[PDB]
Amino acid sequence: SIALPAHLRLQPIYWSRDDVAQWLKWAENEFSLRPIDSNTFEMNGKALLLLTKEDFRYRSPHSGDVLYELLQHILAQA
Repeated sequence: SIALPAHLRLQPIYWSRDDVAQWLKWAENEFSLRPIDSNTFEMNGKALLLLTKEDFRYRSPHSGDVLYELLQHILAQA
């Protein structure tokens, strides 16, 4: 199964700008994604939630849609 590390176990809506950077750092190792600059999503979880799939793909051509589905999958948790 796909379980978030203990430090990020809260609903994304509550992630701070630094939780976002920490989720990107984790996803990259966990999922073997391309290197993704940490200052790529300079925003918090609330703002992260407004972005479309197209937007994620804009910020990251390679990882883009994977980071999006991971987030959707996380939202469907609880």
